[PDB]
Amino acid sequence: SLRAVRLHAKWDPRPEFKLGPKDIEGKLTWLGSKVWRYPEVRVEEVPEPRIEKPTEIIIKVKACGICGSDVHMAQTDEEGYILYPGLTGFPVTLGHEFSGVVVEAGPEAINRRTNKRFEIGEPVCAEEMLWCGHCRPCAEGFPNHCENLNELGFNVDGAFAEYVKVDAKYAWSLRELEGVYEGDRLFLAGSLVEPTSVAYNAVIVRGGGIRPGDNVVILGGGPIGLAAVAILKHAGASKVILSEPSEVRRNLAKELGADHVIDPTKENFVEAVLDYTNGLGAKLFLEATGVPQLVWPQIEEVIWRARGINATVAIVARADAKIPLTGEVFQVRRAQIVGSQGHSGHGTFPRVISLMASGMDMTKIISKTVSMEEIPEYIKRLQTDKSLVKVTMLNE
Amino acid sequence: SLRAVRLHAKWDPRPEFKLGPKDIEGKLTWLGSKVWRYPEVRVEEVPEPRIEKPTEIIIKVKACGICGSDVHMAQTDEEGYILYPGLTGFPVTLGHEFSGVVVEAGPEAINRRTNKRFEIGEPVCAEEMLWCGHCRPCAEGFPNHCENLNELGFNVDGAFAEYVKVDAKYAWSLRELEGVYEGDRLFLAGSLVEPTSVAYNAVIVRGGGIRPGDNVVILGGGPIGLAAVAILKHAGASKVILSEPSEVRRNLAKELGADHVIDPTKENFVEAVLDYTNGLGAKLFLEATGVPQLVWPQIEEVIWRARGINATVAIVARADAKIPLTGEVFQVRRAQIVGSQGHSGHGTFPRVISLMASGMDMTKIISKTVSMEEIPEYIKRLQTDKSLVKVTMLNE
Amino acid sequence: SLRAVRLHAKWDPRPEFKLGPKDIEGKLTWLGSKVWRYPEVRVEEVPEPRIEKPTEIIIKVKACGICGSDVHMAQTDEEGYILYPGLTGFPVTLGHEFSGVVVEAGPEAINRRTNKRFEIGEPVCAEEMLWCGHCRPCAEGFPNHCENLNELGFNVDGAFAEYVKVDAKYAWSLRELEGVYEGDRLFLAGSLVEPTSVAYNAVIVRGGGIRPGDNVVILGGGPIGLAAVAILKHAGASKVILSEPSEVRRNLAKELGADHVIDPTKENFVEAVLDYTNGLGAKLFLEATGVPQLVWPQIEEVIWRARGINATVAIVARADAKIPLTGEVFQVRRAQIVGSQGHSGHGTFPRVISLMASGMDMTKIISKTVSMEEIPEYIKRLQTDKSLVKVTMLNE
Amino acid sequence: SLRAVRLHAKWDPRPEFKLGPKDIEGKLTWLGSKVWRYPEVRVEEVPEPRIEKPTEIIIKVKACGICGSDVHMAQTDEEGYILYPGLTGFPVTLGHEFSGVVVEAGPEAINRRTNKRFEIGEPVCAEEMLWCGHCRPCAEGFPNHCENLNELGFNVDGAFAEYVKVDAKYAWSLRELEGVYEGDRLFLAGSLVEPTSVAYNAVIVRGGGIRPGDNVVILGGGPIGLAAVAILKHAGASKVILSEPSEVRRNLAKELGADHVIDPTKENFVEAVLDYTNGLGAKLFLEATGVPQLVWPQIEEVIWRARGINATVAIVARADAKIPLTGEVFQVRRAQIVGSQGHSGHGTFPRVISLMASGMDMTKIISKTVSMEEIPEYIKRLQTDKSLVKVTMLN
Ligand SMILES: [Cl-]
Ligand SMILES: [Cl-]
Ligand SMILES: [Cl-]
Ligand SMILES: [Cl-]
Repeated sequence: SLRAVRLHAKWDPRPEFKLGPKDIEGKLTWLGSKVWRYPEVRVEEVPEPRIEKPTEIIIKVKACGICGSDVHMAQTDEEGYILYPGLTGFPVTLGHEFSGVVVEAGPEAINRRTNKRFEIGEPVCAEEMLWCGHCRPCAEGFPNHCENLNELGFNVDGAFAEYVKVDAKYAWSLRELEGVYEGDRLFLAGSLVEPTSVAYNAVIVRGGGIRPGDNVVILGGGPIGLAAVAILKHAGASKVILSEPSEVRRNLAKELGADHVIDPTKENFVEAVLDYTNGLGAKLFLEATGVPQLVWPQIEEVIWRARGINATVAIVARADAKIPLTGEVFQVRRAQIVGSQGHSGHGTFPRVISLMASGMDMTKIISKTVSMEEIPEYIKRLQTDKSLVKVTMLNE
Repeated sequence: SLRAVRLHAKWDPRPEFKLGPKDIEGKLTWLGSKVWRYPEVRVEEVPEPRIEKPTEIIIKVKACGICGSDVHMAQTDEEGYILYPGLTGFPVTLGHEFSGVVVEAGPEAINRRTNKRFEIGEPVCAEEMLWCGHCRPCAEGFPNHCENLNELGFNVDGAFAEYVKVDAKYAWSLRELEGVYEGDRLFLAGSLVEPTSVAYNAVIVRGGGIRPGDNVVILGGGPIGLAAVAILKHAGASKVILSEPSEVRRNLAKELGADHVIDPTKENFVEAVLDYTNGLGAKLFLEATGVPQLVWPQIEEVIWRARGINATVAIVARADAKIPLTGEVFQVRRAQIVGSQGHSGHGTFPRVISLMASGMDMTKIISKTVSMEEIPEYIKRLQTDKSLVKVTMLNE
Repeated sequence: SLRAVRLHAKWDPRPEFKLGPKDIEGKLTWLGSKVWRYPEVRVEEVPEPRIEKPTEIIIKVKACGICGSDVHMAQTDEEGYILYPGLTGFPVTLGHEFSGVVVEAGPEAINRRTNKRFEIGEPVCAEEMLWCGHCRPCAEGFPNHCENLNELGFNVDGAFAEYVKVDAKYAWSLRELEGVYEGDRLFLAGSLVEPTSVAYNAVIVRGGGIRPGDNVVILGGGPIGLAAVAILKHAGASKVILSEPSEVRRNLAKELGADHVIDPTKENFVEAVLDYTNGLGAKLFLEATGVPQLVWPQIEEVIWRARGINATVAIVARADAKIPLTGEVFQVRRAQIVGSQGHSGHGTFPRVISLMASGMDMTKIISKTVSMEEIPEYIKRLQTDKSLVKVTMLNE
Repeated sequence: SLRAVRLHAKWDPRPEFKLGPKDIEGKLTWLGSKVWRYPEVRVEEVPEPRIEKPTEIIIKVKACGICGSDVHMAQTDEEGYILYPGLTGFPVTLGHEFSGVVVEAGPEAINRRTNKRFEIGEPVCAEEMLWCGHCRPCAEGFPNHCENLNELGFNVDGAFAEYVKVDAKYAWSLRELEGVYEGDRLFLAGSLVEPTSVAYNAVIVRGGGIRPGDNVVILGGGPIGLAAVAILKHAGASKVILSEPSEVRRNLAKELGADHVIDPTKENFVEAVLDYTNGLGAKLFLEATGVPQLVWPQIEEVIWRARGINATVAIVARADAKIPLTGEVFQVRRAQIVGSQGHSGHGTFPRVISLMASGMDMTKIISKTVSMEEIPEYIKRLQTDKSLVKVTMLN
């Protein structure tokens, strides 16, 4: 009587593949696209989750967003290999951008909000990055770089399901959203915390944030770029400029508070940015396109010509191609480059929840809510349908 | 014949006064209240100001705010000594929270906006702290701690006048406000940059700012406290709480975006702060009351009982009394105390200006605009009339 | 049969005491000195340690330092109450400054050095703050402020024993000391990591550290002050100045790299600090006396009169009395005050270990090594014998 | 009659050169190597310097080091153009790494040591970046990015001379070295403050410094790389590793505190770095080779494979070639890249001076001291003679 969206695939590695040190033959690899072949995504029966450890909770799922990584796990190259390049342990229940209600909690399952055992009925979201808590990075406070990481919806059953079990240490209360987001809207808001927290980690934690009055430039208007728009407007950016080919995304960015939006295929990016900032340029650039080798010369030209100094370029999207870095630009303009990944640690989750509670409405980016049954359809449709910004499962 | 509001007093020191290392007999002291007696303040004739160095500009003053410092220079204790404790060189033209248009400029009088000589007609405000730019603190980037400081409206003629001369290096363009603040409102906003920058230096630079989603508590709802409300809400504070006995001030705080206001004479500050923040407390406390010895226990008790950690207390008001500091509170809650002084350096002035341009309207705090002729009267009135938040000279 | 040094006391609270929210009647309090009476320390037989969770290890103790807190747990006021004011769960095996060798490890007991299960024979030291890993402060990377804290040698059986059981996540490898420190000296050095890490957390992590060339002033030459001398010299402090009335501690400070030592009882602290620093003062002051209310005026006078700015006062010692803080001093000299506690997180332990491995030898401070049997005697003797800087249990 | 080492060159631009917005035809350009041609360096007679501003001082030069910049200003490509690519106003007296004694000071010429007028006899060094103090970068505390810069020994007469004149605000006392550095050595140490401060800015200010116990890796063992070695050893680095093809420089690095040296042409840099750090790698990498495009893939490999995280790569050498940056490496290892230039601001000069006073002896890197007359010869010789690490004029 229980059902979830699951991905099955054939372990059939490419000839260059050698089993990685943390890979498990036939079951788990750190290099998905080298190994897993002919992915199939279907709704299927699953056994009931059960509390195995005293710190575990079982959440009844209300909403779950489809990530671009979900699309890439289910999509193939010409040879039938998945596009998704990273950690994958199939078969798995997909979905990691979620919220729901706690329906069961082991005796040691603590809610950080109360520092007491999780109570039935608590609305929660959870982290996708399942950090171990004991390794050297975790012990220094850097869980996004855990040496023993697992990933919800990648190799641990996720949340395109009726129920999902996770350790309490990954769950965060949505109680603050109550009476700000009525009914289902609370859970929609909750399901956007993970991708907003990716953006938050990138611009606030790794980026170093801004002083109010600073300008920022975001490249890429997907979910992460869009969350950056809202976050940095809320952080007090005087000008928030987003560069993005897609019109629906540029329009969304305006709803989220972008002061200017650029279509880089029809406008000169460099000139628009300099004009918009009166030659000052920006304190922070967020590279969220995934084509940094293509946008990098433009970013450098702004940094070079701008009168502002101390610019940070935060790289959050994944790409393979090399970046054409001109050392001199960063020397002469007192600028720097940081990489970002993940959404865990640093109190990022709770601050994003508080920020949502205090008015920051990300639910605007949800193009469509759908039933669990329609999720396989939309996962496939997102391979080509550029009009869809964010599709969210909603259990009604 | 030009006129300005000038203050005169007698050099007649208290018995404890010994001439300071940088004091000049009869003319200048760093210990104003120990020295200056029976102050008189009036509109009087002044000679034309003039370019005397190639770096100088002359500004036709459009607006100048009365600071509590001006009130304290003209108010005496029961023995006739001025209340203002710091650097004072009388007689002087008063006024240092001001804006106007440039009407003359030396050949080396550079506008930072263009890196070119100031244009006649350029709307500007200026810093009150006249840093030297060559001492060790200045050379390290800390001009609020200049070893050879002079102060506009304290020992150098100021801006309650028709015209004021200042070095171009102190002046900042208000061009960004054009077509956002129309007419006199541009100069009213310009005149609020200095006090707003004192707040900004205290909460962003010294206090270290906040991450969006943090809570903040401001104690004292004078101009500095009110600026801090607006600045920290603009920086994305989830809850901004202001504590101030005065109702007019609390209501203005709401208008500037404070989420909760506390009258500490009628309500329990500690319980209200804890109840408003759901037991989390705040990342930042601004002590802007000047009675730190009275509010310190309440601050400490919040920090102690609050579950939030890493709280910073920023001390911006000048008080003479010992603060009853409990070390253990700061050790156990991982908290710290920073002092703050002034408004110069760190690109505060230009950020405050861009922030106002982007929507942060501080002009809401202006209780009254008056003519130059009325300024002595209002400086007197402000000794007792606590309903007036900010009174501003407006040259029409 | 195994033996250990255990403290027994009577649950007999002062009239003012009310049971704390986390206290357990008859067993555990957060307020030791308000509750525990007539303490007695004895070597007694103990049950064999057991791996009960798969993450635990058992360590054969080689060395354990007597802390001042150990002395204070077994010392009483006139009415028989213990002097130690903090968390205490009696009876308990004392000892928390220790090293030894792994003799057993559970299946999931991971050594951070290798990211593999601990090997039998691995030399280790361990943290005393037993942080939970899951509360909000832990999840934000601040484990010294853990909401569910236990404490080794306070309410969890400690290391004045032949064997001690701890979770693997508190243990740190001493491999790097092999061939630098021969035989027992390796374990002696290991036993000093905890107090050295308290100093390290106080001056590097909380204090913010220094830039090479900065001056530092340390008040108090107990083991914490002595570690700070060593750390801050290794950190590139141009001048390290220690103030301590005990001659033996001043000579130890010189041995650890202090450039100047001050006997405050026979010398003028303020003038001596100002003379030695050529009027510059210091970037960092470490208050490690426990009498911050006696030394504060002198610290404030140096900060005030010094030409340097941006001084930090870090408070590490526990004191009860209020500090007479003059806000103005901190405002005018751009100075700050941070509290510090604990030694966990931030990678402090392993960096302290690497530092020792590269030449920083703290074993110079060990006055005497003694057998387990002699420990109760020395805990008593340390109440009055000030010649003993550090006394360490050595098992052979 | 006074003399100084001066460089004369011809204004004769490359065809692709257009006069820059701040250039002065025949006199000053921001692009030296696009304009100046057939440089000649000679000792010649100069007028006596004169206090022209109340804030100026006049310094009797005691020591001046030759910078790689002086070499590239007097070195040419095959078509006769200077190798130096930046701001140059010729003719000029060369030399900008100097110390000496104040012999005349204007009425407003304040010594930061005293906050009073400089007095005759004060040993000083001075900054080379003549920052304006008033532009927005200067106003914000960032004078290495001054919008109105002048440069001593580039377009303002420098210190390969018996005397040099500078604004008091660029000058820093060497009082603290008295008693520690005996005789001429005080002035040798002073002359090394500017290049040492370049390294300090790069590793402490821009690089963010380190926590004691951290490891560091320096690539390039020129004067900047070698100062970084001493600075970071003094900062408490548990392992200081320097990679450098030159044997003389590797040997100097060990004298300066390096725990390990690597010859990358005869050893595997990646494997050596991981071995010496027991797989943990480094907190900070200083790219001071000027060939970042050749060493970069090796840095990325150490960072990728090391178990340490939060690594910073600080790029201080000037190069032209693009860097093959792999973004994924910095994302997955939580690492970052910072650029650095200059030596001004942030209290770096006075800290470097205090550091030298407390025991950091940079004077070891001086290969040879020469008289003013031999400077032009050594400026030429340094084009080819790689065994000379640092050559210093001693008056
Ligand atoms: Cl992290
Ligand atoms: Cl400052
Ligand atoms: Cl902590
Ligand atoms: Cl700079």
